[PDB]
Amino acid sequence: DHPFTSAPTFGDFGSNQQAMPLYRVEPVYPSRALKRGVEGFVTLSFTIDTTGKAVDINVVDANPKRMFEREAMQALKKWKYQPQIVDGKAIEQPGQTVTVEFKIAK
Repeated sequence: DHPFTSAPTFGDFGSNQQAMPLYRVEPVYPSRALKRGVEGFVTLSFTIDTTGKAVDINVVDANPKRMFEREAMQALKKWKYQPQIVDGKAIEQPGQTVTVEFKIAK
């Protein structure tokens, strides 16, 4: 592919087993919290309906204070999941949780 002239910034990775959509492979990083300096985390417990619908958005734990929790919350919602059962990520899971550490840019 020959997209518009651009390049990546930093490196990212996700070892933890969480439910990731097909439009947002990762949570939307904030602007202020990014320049802050703290590296909290985002833990949201939601259920993926068999029809590929992410609902019951309920946070269990996150940053030490209003930082990346907002974006993480709104993200899980705005996110879009498709009902496609494939080796690794399937559907129908009333107990799906996504926990990822937020590291400030270098």
